[PDB]
Amino acid sequence: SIKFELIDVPIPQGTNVIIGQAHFIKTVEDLYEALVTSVPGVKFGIAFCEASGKRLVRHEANDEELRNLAIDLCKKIAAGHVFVIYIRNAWPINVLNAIKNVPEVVRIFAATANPLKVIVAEVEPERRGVVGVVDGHSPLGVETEKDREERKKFLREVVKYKL
Amino acid sequence: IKFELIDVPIPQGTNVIIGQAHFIKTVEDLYEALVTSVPGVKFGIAFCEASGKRLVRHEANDEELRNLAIDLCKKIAAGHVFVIYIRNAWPINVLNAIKNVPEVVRIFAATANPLKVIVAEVEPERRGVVGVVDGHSPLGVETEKDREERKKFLREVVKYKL
Amino acid sequence: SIKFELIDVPIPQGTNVIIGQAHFIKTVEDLYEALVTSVPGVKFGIAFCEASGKRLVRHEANDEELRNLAIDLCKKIAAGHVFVIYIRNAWPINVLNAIKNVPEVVRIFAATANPLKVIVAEVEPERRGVVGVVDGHSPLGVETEKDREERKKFLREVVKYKL
Amino acid sequence: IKFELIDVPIPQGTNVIIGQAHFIKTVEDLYEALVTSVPGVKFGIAFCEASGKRLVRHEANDEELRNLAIDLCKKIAAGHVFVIYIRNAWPINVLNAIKNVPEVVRIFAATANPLKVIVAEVEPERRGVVGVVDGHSPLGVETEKDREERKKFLREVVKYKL
Amino acid sequence: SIKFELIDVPIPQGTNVIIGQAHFIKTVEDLYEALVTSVPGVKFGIAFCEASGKRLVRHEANDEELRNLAIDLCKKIAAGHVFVIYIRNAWPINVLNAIKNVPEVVRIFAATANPLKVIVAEVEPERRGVVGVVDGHSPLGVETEKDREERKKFLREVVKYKL
Amino acid sequence: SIKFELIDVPIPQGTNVIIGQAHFIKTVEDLYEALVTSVPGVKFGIAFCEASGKRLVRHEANDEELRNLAIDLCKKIAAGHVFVIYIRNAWPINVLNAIKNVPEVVRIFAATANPLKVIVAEVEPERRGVVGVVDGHSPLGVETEKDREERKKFLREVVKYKL
Ligand SMILES: Nc1ncnc2c1ncn2[C@@H]1O[C@H](COP(=O)(O)O)[C@@H](O)[C@H]1O
Ligand SMILES: Nc1ncnc2c1ncn2[C@@H]1O[C@H](COP(=O)(O)O)[C@@H](O)[C@H]1O
Ligand SMILES: Nc1ncnc2c1ncn2[C@@H]1O[C@H](COP(=O)(O)O)[C@@H](O)[C@H]1O
Ligand SMILES: Nc1ncnc2c1ncn2[C@@H]1O[C@H](COP(=O)(O)O)[C@@H](O)[C@H]1O
Ligand SMILES: Nc1ncnc2c1ncn2[C@@H]1O[C@H](COP(=O)(O)O)[C@@H](O)[C@H]1O
Ligand SMILES: Nc1ncnc2c1ncn2[C@@H]1O[C@H](COP(=O)(O)O)[C@@H](O)[C@H]1O
Repeated sequence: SIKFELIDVPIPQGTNVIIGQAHFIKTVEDLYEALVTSVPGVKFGIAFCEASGKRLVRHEANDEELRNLAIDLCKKIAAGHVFVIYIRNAWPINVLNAIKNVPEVVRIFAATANPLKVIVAEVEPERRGVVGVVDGHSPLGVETEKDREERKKFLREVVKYKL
Repeated sequence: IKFELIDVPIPQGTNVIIGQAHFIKTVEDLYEALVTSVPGVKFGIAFCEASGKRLVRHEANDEELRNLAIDLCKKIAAGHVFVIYIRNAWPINVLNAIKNVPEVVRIFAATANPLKVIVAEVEPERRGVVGVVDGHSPLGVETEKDREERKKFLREVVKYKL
Repeated sequence: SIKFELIDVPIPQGTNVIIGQAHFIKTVEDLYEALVTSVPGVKFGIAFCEASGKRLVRHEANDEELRNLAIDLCKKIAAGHVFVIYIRNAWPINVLNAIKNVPEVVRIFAATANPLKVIVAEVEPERRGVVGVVDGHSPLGVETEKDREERKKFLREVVKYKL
Repeated sequence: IKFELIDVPIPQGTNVIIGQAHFIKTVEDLYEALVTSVPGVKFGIAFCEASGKRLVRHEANDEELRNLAIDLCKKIAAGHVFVIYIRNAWPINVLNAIKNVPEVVRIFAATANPLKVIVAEVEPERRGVVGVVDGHSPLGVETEKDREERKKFLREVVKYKL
Repeated sequence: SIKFELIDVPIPQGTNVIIGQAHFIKTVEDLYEALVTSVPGVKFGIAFCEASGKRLVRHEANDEELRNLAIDLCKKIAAGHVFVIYIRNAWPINVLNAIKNVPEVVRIFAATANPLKVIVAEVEPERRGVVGVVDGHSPLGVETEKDREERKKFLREVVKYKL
Repeated sequence: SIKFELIDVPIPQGTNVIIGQAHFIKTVEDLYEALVTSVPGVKFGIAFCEASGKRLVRHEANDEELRNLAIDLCKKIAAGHVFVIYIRNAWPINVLNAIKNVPEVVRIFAATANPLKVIVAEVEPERRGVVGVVDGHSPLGVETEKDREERKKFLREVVKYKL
């Protein structure tokens, strides 16, 4: 029938993870390029589950810890055509549109540094796919106007992403 | 793992857009995407902050739509989900702008059809969207006559095609 | 309550399939145009599940084989606002970014020529949605340096997509 | 090489967008870009076919704007130039859609300011656009007070920013 | 002061030319990739005027005639950071959005198979820039409604780009 | 009638400049955001020639040197709706696609760190437009196979933008 499995995603402090689905072996080189040409100091590991042929986890990196995190999560999800990116010295918003526009990339499941689970379906031996993710925690309530003011201030005075 | 079905209310004249993003700036960037797309668009946006205070963050120029968006976020109750309700605009008027907001990771639905969201709860307070049910299944396959009728609809009625 | 079903996706040799979610009847015409204006000589079929009103599988094609493959998969998936595209004489990378930018298109579940299953949830009679896909097979191992050299060679000497 | 200046009329309530494209499908694709961007947009589009019959090709849902666009194409008289006049929409509502039309190669201007097009004629019937003059040169540099005033304009008046 | 020069662009039957401006040496590889990954049968030459360093016309191609056309036009325009693409077996609409989205690419001056001139300004020795182009001929008149019907028919029955 | 002027563009070592055309006052804020959200630690100045009303050079920056460079160039070009961006700690390729997709931006004339001139037409007092630019220098020759190997090596071993 269908077996659901939960995969916990380790996210060390200072990293962000991006998980998606693509196709074709060139994914690995195109994602390498999207990352290194987006932010000069970026440190990353990228791994991609080739789904046919030799069926290898394909990987590039300029940081060995991040390479191994990416590889290990691909091994655990173990679903054809999934890719995993771990990054330091850059935020997902710095690279996401580049990633969306890689022609091999078909969808992105998560971009986050929160506690994160991946929900995987195994339908037959060695046939697995991503069902969804659980990105952080459910809401505790609704923000107030003063909470709104606070987050506006955060964006303007702290991270300076807005004026 | 438990699955839950969330019914999505869609008042006449509105459309809903449901997706997933990350980072608090989501709500400001989605506000701008909408307001700069269509003059006179009316909307409510709500976004599930998934860490820290874990507050539903919201922007709107219509209070009915604000509160619909907030309600649905609370019902779905999945981290980093956003909901947009719109009036005086169609999803096609705004969707490419939304896709290109850097915080936005994925869109699950854009529609006015009867709609359900399928949510997985894996543990208390840890939920995610596993799909949507957008309207109903097919009743059959269109004929050449049906084709001619939808071609005329797009050219004579809504005038989106020549 | 919720029933999960598995739909097998036929893929004749020489074809690729792209499956996604959209909305609005204009989907069919816009995807037609996206395909035909991308690659001279592309052969395709496109079907879309209109999810209200007449609830007809809507379709366009320049190849009858591919039309019927697209229509048949839509009948089997049977989920509102899902679209299916079968292509010959073009690869998904040749058309995907065009498809992504169609304003009706909201998400793409798969683009592939691998063995492929679609996981569909039926929540009540006539109410179905796509939960995920199973694209090819789980990984057999992790790429070695030697395997990386072979992948690089393939991209440079065989398909000539990299220099 | 001779240079000519073409004055561009801009009626109150309109904006003009001038660029360069190629291939007859330009006009249909620009029509669709506009009509699917903003409900109730009013427009005229004209495009200079630069071979074959060399006819100005045009689409519109407003006759005043159609004819303005046609007139300007004739005055510029440069192969593969297009002109769009719009009402009930702003250029920012439609420009990204226009940029992404595959026939469109470049955009010279989007504005309601007084505007001139600079055209080079190299030989009879062989002309091209060499630039535009969009409004007037700067009178000075804004102060912090001026800054605060434009920030308030964008947040309190047009509400494009928070 | 400023010297204006007119460069005539040869366009052999069955080719199209794309002329633009970019920056950075990676332009040449990224444009190669944009072209070869857009249309399977595409034949092309691409040349780019490196504007500093060794200041070479940089080039890639899978067709030697087109390579030489591209190189020769770069030599004649002789303006820093200009690029030239000649293509067969594909139309500009098949590749243009990919080209626009190459991060090195800053503008496109022309995409056409019409009689074409490039207007170049030389301001000082070996300092040249593109002022504009003359793409085909000035209009002879305004199309009628029946002319409109004819071009609609062309798009629907002949090239089949619209329905 | 028409006077042509040549504006020299100062480019301190470590900076790049991007010059373009936009419209509407929101240009300044949207370009600010495009820059700051692209690369952590980017330093920039952005100036824009408001072309009606008060006709003020509008500006935003996180670095006073770069602000004044941007403002000064706008004063010298002195053409309505032109924008200038100077950046440190980021390359144009890191930000260009974001800039291209700002809805106010209509065209980009240059992105470079080379010697650069802007050609401005003055058609009457206070009425100026950008005609073109002269980005670096004319080519000295055509790339040999040996030169191509060196270019490839540079991209793979030095800047690591290609594999
Ligand atoms: N300054 C920032 N810039 C860009 N993205 C951020 C920033 N801070 C947090 N994020 C992203 O937004 C998510 C939620 O924010 P946080 O409140 O830090 O848990 C993080 O997991 C990051 O993926
Ligand atoms: N005129 C229109 N323009 C754009 N989108 C539309 C229009 N009419 C319907 N839609 C969208 O397409 C979906 C299906 O349409 P309907 O067949 O009218 O139920 C709706 O729920 C809307 O999201
Ligand atoms: N030469 C190619 N160009 C583009 N896409 C390809 C190519 N070869 C394979 N693919 C795609 O990548 C997927 C996996 O490749 P394969 O290893 O050939 O089974 C296929 O299912 C195709 O969708
Ligand atoms: N069937 C076509 N598909 C795509 N582009 C075309 C086609 N025919 C012509 N073009 C382009 O449109 C331009 C003008 O068309 P023509 O009427 O063939 O001179 C040509 O120079 C080509 O660049
Ligand atoms: N509210 C607005 N929304 C979008 N664009 C605008 C708006 N107001 C003015 N513009 C554009 O910006 C240009 C400069 O504005 P103004 O200062 O009002 O002359 C105009 O010619 C319009 O093209
Ligand atoms: N490492 C790099 N990454 C990105 N862009 C660069 C890099 N090096 C040079 N550039 C850009 O390409 C242009 C020409 O390069 P150069 O050969 O270094 O003078 C410069 O003016 C920069 O704008």
